[PDB]
Amino acid sequence: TTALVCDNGSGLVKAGFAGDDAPRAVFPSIVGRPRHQGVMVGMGQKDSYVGDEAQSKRGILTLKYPIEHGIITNWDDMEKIWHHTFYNELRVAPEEHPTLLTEAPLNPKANREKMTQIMFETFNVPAMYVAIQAVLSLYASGRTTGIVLDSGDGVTHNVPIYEGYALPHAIMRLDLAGRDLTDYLMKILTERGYSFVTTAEREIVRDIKEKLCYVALDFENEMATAASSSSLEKSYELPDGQVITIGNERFRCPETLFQPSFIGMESAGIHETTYNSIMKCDIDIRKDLYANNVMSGGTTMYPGIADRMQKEITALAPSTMKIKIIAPPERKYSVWIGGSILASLSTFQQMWITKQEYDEAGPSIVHRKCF
Amino acid sequence: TTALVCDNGSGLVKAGFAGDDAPRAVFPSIVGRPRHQGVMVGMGQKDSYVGDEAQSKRGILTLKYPIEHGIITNWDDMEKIWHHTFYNELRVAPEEHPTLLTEAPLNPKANREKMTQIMFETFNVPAMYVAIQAVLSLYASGRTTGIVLDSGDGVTHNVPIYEGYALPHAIMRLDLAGRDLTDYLMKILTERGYSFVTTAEREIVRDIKEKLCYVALDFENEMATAASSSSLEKSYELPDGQVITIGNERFRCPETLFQPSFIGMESAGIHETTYNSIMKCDIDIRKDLYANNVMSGGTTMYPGIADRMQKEITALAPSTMKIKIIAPPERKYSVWIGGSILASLSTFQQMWITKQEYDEAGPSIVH
Amino acid sequence: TTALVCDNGSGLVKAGFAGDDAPRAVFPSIVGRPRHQGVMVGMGQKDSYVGDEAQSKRGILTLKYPIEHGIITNWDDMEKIWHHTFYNELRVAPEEHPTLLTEAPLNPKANREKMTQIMFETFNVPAMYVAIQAVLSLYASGRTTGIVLDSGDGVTHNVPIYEGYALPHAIMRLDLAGRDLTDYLMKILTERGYSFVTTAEREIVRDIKEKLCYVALDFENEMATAASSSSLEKSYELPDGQVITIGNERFRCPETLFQPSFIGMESAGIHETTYNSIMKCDIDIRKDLYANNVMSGGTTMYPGIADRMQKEITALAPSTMKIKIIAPPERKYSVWIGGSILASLSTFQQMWITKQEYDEAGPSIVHRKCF
Ligand SMILES: Nc1ncnc2c1ncn2[C@@H]1O[C@H](COP(=O)(O)OP(=O)(O)O)[C@@H](O)[C@H]1O
Ligand SMILES: Nc1ncnc2c1ncn2[C@@H]1O[C@H](COP(=O)(O)OP(=O)(O)O)[C@@H](O)[C@H]1O
Ligand SMILES: Nc1ncnc2c1ncn2[C@@H]1O[C@H](COP(=O)(O)OP(=O)(O)O)[C@@H](O)[C@H]1O
Ligand SMILES: [Mg+2]
Ligand SMILES: [Mg+2]
Ligand SMILES: [Mg+2]
Repeated sequence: TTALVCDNGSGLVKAGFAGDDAPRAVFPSIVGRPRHQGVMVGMGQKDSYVGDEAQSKRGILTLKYPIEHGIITNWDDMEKIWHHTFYNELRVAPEEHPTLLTEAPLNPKANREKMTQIMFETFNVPAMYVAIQAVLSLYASGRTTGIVLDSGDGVTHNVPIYEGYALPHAIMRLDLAGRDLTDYLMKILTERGYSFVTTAEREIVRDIKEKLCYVALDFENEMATAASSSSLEKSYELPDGQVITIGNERFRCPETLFQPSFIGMESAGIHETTYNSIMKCDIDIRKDLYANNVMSGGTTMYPGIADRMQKEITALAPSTMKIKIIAPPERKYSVWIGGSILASLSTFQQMWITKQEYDEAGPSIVHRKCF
Repeated sequence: TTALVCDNGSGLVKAGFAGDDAPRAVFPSIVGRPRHQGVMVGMGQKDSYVGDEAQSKRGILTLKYPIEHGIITNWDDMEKIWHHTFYNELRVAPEEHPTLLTEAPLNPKANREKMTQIMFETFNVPAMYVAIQAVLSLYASGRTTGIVLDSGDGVTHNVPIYEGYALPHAIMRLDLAGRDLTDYLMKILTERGYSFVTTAEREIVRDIKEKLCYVALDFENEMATAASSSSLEKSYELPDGQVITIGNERFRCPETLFQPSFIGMESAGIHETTYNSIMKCDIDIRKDLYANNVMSGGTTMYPGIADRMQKEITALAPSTMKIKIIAPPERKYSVWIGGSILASLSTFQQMWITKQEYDEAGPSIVH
Repeated sequence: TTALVCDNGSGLVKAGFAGDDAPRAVFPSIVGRPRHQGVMVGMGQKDSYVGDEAQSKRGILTLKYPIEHGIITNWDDMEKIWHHTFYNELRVAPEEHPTLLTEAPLNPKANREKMTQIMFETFNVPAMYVAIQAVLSLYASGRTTGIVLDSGDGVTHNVPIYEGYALPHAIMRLDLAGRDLTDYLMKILTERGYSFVTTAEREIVRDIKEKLCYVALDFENEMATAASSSSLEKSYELPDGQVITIGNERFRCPETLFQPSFIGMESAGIHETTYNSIMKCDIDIRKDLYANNVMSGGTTMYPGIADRMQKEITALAPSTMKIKIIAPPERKYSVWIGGSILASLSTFQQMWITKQEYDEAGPSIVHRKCF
């Protein structure tokens, strides 16, 4: 009847119906199991917790992430998360609505093939389609020309599009994302005597990073200010009542996006990646790409990131070139909004991979481009 | 037919049937024998007395305790006490009702193995189970999350439980308990000229401690008040008519719980032990543990103990943390009530260690 | 004149002069005070005992450890231990010899800053340097390439080095060490009816663990053998004449190193940690790291630990990979030997942080990388 849009990013599930203005079920992509000693199921105890269930009881659970760097690694956990999303979060029968899914570019084919097999055999979904997140972000922005930088928990990628035409040769992908930033913050916090080693402690540190971290305009001058002044100090209260104080870490943690060498990787910065992606396109396209820079995803929600990137790109680009950074207040749900818009389109109704098409063509039909 | 619940704490036996609201037989765990000269059994004299029998005739008997620090040391006395409980206190045949027993954590395995062997060979009990006292106390409280401090005659232990899941790494055990407090009171009473050296005198001093001792909110200020004023004096009448007067001893005797160094032990206080047990759990659990502090046992019946411990834990805990101490008026029988509740549950009927299971698996099935 | 090398591990002090073949003063890092009732110092009684002084009189003392998990917590005790080491163990004036110190990686900066402040103000040491223990262990081994696992009383850490270049991103640290093993043995011994609750009893249990514990090649089969046979029983005599018998505890106590869940921690085993550290390095380095596995420290002195770890790593590693475990007979003093070798080098004489450098640059000079 009504198509379902479900964005399966790493660490967060956003699902809803096509035509809606926002996803109606948002919860972490985690599975938790008891860790102290064996659970004896002859009586009233459970062994698995999904989403907010694991978050509420994380003090006695070990938390899983089924998706690593945009690749699903634990498929039983994926099936259980899908079942929970389908029967409790949305409490709707899958067999009567087509489902639209999202994936990162340059992923292995086996991931898409397994997703389609599960979506057609375990659940008898009438039809499905897997799209690229950057295209949906551009759809949500309402533009047809621009280069989109999407950064989440596992993957940061750049996709330039010019007036409805993609540029597959200039698509770049980076493995640095929010999870690596959380790990770096956990490592750095040991300098002040704060130790976080468990998965629940990792969730606490992720909350701290979301709440207190920000992007500095100039890193060295900001570091000098933090070394000579204490105006940058912030306080945070732990769940058990302890209070910790954080200083230059607040802007040191997100600095890894522009300086990947902080965690030992040889890659370039996100601004450098965007400039290299733009330079790989034809010379008659670069001006429009400079004029339309779009970010989306949770990792782009740091305060001051847009100004910093505009400064960096202006430094890289020629002086006569005109540049903005487009950072809407709802960058978090841009992929889902674009997916809903696309699923609501009449021209997309021919793109669905139905039951008989998959049954006859086989698994190879996933990489088809109908358009 | 109906399961039997029997809490074998040190110095007190509480037994009854599952589903009942209170134990129906409560008596001291003591065995007494004549002490003056040899009992010649050719005619009408007895040599052993159990429970209230020894208490009534303690003036001509030497009293035993078969259980020391939660460990059974004299097994023949244990068998005789079990036989008396089974045939005179409850006057019921053991071979037709399953029996639920209790034990302190971190006990030797041989104790449980010997208990099971006696409960299966000497008495042909159809099935049995040995549980932890703190879990039964939490069952009686009706909660699934909390940390329980149980203090009796021999053992004080802490067991934190979060929503039906135990935390074995944070279980702490202390050997300071009511018997040590009685010994300390007996030692301290010599300052005023009162001498108690026999077992019956020890029982008298235990009665005095139960009747007159209390926990002070602030020890030094209370001591200053007792030194400068006589409003804290109390009078007690001995069985032979002598009257004794006791002063600061009334709050000095239970102070050993918070200050173990009074009797020469290196351990920390009960509040310090509880705080250390809470700090050993995961950070996402500590708030609920702070909100649910439960005491049970006879040694927690001193007036003012709950306020003192709440003050101490509030001093130890952060200011934003919310704390109560849960001290029901019937903390004495919490373990037995929880055992009865558990034995009445339908999900517990699969937990019984039956005749053939023990006969085949062997002694290792107890754990 | 001659540089001093002092390895301040938890629970043991090893000090000596550079160029020597072994440390000349080895004693526990403990401070003892009387515990029964107040010491009245108007006449001939003492209140503090250091090292073997506390060990000989531990029956009337409560013993301190100033260092917890490689972090100094009681600084007055640290000053007294340093003074004893400097004036009675070595009976040498500090103000004429430079001192080389050791520290665990990923420690708080305040620890090093306080150590330097005490070493420069309380004692007027001409110069000092703080090194990493794993680097000194590799120096003692004589190699330039390899991954070192150092386990002591408080900290177990892994540091991979390839031909003189460190890999800071692959350094891992674990808090499980010998003290936790002693606590676990004390807890487990209650099953047989043996109770140890005081600090002196803890020292006795530590001696028992050092004397009778060993690492089993296969845990379950060894447990079955111990359950079905009594050939694994051992006898130990207490100081007061009591004799105790210990069975499967002898290999259950050190099993916590490979199974941290025995004490309720979520961490992986030491073999798993080493494999994860190796896998984090570049693919062209892993073969040499597999070929050079070095242990050092007291906690690596259990019999059969090297064979067990080689078996585990061979199980984890591919079949074509070549692996040894390097376990010299003197793993206990490897850090001190490497420190002496480094202090004897001519290229290290430029690394000393002298009086005026610290007076001018300030406390921030401790983390400098001169090299
Ligand atoms: N306000 C914020 N500040 C910093 N980081 C954020 C913020 N909100 C979300 N994040 C980070 O974004 C990451 C991923 O979120 P998102 O990209 O929206 O979903 P997904 O990656 O699952 O598609 C999270 O790991 C989170 O740490
Ligand atoms: N009102 C009271 N005040 C102080 N102490 C008490 C009181 N009632 C009981 N006790 C002490 O509690 C101790 C043990 O009682 P309890 O814990 O109920 O049984 P058990 O230890 O046998 O399981 C006794 O030694 C007694 O001295
Ligand atoms: N032969 C041995 N067997 C088992 N453990 C040992 C042995 N020798 C020393 N240890 C343990 O090693 C721990 C720390 O020793 P070490 O690492 O040499 O010094 P430090 O940790 O002070 O630098 C001690 O707690 C001790 O229990
Ligand atoms: Mg996303
Ligand atoms: Mg009791
Ligand atoms: Mg060491």
